[PDB]
Amino acid sequence: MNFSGKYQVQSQENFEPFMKAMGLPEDLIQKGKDIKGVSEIVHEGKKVKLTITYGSKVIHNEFTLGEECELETMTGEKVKAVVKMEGDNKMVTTFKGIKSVTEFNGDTITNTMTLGDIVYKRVSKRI
Ligand SMILES: CCCCCCCC/C=C\CCCCCCCC(=O)O
Ligand SMILES: CCCCCCCC/C=C\CCCCCCCC(=O)O
Repeated sequence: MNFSGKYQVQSQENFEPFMKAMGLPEDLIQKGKDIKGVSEIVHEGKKVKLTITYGSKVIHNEFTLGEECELETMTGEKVKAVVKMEGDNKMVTTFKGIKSVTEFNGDTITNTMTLGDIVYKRVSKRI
């Protein structure tokens, strides 16, 4: 039912603690929080690509469902991660030591990132 779609972020919880625990400068977050990022999901034969645009930068990625693929970080470091779907509105993806759960709906897309007791949730609407 749910396969590929355009979604736009409208709100996020927690910033300062999330970035601090990672390595993102508060300067960049402030500018990004006031800007509604963009999210585009491309579904092509089990191969789903995730695209995120920030201000004037476009980020494109590729991953295979039920298969561990190597993705680069914002620092250029190569990390291994396995993304798998659980079915309807439920998908389980874990990398290194962080738990990421994304709920897939035919109208809204929510992402859950937990690191160091920090809760990061992205709310996006269908467009
Ligand atoms: C898979 C890689 C995803 C990691 C990136 C997500 C973190 C977002 C970090 C910064 C977003 C803000 C960047 C926007 C460009 C700033 C504009 C400027 O250059 O002045
Ligand atoms: C925002 C990109 C950075 C993600 C960091 C985790 C690394 C895994 C990368 C790709 C596999 C994840 C794909 C499943 C989550 C989709 C979330 C969404 O639909 O908005």
